[PDB]
Amino acid sequence: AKLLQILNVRVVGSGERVVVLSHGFGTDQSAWSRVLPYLTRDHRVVLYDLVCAGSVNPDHFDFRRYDNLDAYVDDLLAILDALRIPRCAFVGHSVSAMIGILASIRRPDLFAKLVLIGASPRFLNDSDYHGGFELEEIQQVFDAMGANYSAWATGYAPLAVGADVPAAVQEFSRTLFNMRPDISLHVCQTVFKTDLRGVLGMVRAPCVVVQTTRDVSVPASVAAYLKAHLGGRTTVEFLQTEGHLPHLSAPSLLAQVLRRALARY
Repeated sequence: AKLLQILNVRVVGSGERVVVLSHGFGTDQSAWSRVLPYLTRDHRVVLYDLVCAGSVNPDHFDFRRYDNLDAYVDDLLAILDALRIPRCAFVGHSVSAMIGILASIRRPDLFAKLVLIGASPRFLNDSDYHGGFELEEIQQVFDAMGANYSAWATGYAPLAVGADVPAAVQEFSRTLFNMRPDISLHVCQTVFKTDLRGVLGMVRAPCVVVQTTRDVSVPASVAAYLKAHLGGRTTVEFLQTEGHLPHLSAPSLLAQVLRRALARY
């Protein structure tokens, strides 16, 4: 109830098919603005901001509590329980794909289908596992975020967008610059400590994994890994463009995939 206000929860559209849109690091729910009109004639859509979003009052960010992703899952579940929603599809970008996987295991009754964008179960490399990052690399990232957050964000935004789409770079930069730098660092530390590989088989919901042709944070082999290990009926759907943020850089193309994936569940 209190969360509904604090996390800027909005319910738009209408339908018996309920869809939750959950954003990634460095954005807020406004990242969904261009795909949203493709969904609301057909679906009741629930949008909210993660507690770490710059659009949320940062004095709500309890560093102790949000030490791991279970606390973010708690928020999501509390929002849906407050709205009295018994069943939904969930679309999660980046860290929200991890949140969605965890939430679908905690409450399989509630999650009829997952759509995972910019998604990985583990960003750090391991033996025989290509996550895309090494420890020394993320250590330098963490130092850059502390030493000069604004310069770090300025350099990261075009790499995340990938394609040369200046409006998307400007928009992603806007919301990165809006995050409090200590909260940004903390979220990044939490995500890089997360490893969901062992629990993927506990997911029972059908899942669509969205793969773009290059993602700076998600190697091409990760989608096949998710398809091989997720416990529900899983497909990989391919976008014919690149980037980590296709909802910003190619929203009309992404919307095609979302309309198909959210048709029946």
